[PDB]
Amino acid sequence: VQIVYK
Amino acid sequence: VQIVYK
Amino acid sequence: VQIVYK
Amino acid sequence: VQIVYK
Repeated sequence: VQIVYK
Repeated sequence: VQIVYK
Repeated sequence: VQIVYK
Repeated sequence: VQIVYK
C-alpha cells in the first residue's frame, strides 16, 4: 500500500 | 503502508 | 482510498 | 486513506 498525493 | 502528501 | 484485507 | 488488515 503506497499512496502519493502530489 | 507508505503515505505521502506533498 | 479505502483498502480492506480480510 | 482507510486501510484495514484483518
